[PDB]
Amino acid sequence: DLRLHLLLNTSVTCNDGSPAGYYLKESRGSRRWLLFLEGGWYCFNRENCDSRYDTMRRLMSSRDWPRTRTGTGILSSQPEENPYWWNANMVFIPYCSSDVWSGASSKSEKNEYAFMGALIIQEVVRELLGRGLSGAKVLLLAGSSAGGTGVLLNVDRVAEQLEKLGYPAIQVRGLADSGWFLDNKQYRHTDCVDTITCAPTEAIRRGIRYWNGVVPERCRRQFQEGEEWNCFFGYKVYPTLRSPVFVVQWLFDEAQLTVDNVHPVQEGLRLYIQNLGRELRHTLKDVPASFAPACLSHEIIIRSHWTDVQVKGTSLPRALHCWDRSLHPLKGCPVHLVDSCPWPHCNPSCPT
Ligand SMILES: c1cc2c(cc1CNC[C@H]1CCCO1)OCO2
Ligand SMILES: c1cc2c(cc1CNC[C@H]1CCCO1)OCO2
Ligand SMILES: *[C@@H]1O[C@H](CO)[C@@H](O)[C@H](O)[C@H]1NC(C)=O
Repeated sequence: DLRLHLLLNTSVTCNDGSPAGYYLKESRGSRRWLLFLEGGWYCFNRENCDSRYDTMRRLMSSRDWPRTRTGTGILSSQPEENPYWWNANMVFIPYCSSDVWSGASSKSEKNEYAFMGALIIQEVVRELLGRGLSGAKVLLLAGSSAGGTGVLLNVDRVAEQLEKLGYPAIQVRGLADSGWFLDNKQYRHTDCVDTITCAPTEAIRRGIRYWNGVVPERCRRQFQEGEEWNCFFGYKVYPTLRSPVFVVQWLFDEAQLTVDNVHPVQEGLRLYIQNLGRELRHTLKDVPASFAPACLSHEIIIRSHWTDVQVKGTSLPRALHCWDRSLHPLKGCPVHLVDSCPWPHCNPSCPT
């Protein structure tokens, strides 16, 4: 069980002004720290945030959070469930900012909601340094779905923060799960007039203005004012990052298919699905630490059965261990694992 701590800095809040927080399980014999970012879509204007507050309120408020959470998958402390990092210090950061972890804006006379995702991460890191993170050797910032995109937006800022605070020896790394999306041609098209018809490029462009969203500085300098939405797409922001980042992405991600307006498959949709797999594989060709199986799924690293899927005979926990060794090619210990077969579930280890 990981135990809830609400932030001591009361100015760093969830959407409705309640304090943000983190769940922690310490491992006093370890200098490894895992900080995991929760996912769960986003909201980008007053009307769709109001709807989210009625039926997805745990993603906008700490008012109803439980005192404890059980660690699962990569957050499990049992080697049977977590062969990779079972002895690490474990941190789960709830997603209560609805901003893909990018926002830096308080609730005020002109803002009904606070969007503070980028500042929540910074304050969690700060308060953990007084609870043992000062003695760390490695801090892995991990996350799933919107939290995986959050890793890409924030990992270099965590590295800069620790350097400026006087801890240049802590090695900061990223693990982005199911947060590597394509701004591709959709299978059917709708102009952006409301929540469900607005493609991610248009929704994120509006969201950044609504959230006062923040992107990594080198990527911001490339795309410049008005074009910061480009940095929410992994294949565009990843080449600007300095920290080591491992990319986990299903080739036929269900959330990608949803935003592509895809749900007996005839030729047009067969060609569309096969081309998506090819394009995703192409964007990962020069990513040296990656795990990309040919399955229709979404998220993996905090699932209890995350040990089951394999690419070319190698599991995800093994690939992460091989990554650790490479950051001290390795015989029998690969770090780049991308399926080549062209249809969902052509890999027999795909989750059922
Ligand atoms: C009031 C103002 C709001 C809001 C929601 C509220 C309702 N009260 C929420 C409090 C009770 C428990 C912790 O926060 O959403 C944005 O502005
Ligand atoms: C998240 C973050 C993104 C993104 C796309 C997503 C996916 N969320 C939208 C889906 C969730 C469930 C139904 O619509 O584009 C780049 O940043
Ligand atoms: C609390 O957080 C805000 C927002 O980042 C920051 O400006 C302020 O300095 C923080 N206060 C303390 C005491 O850390």
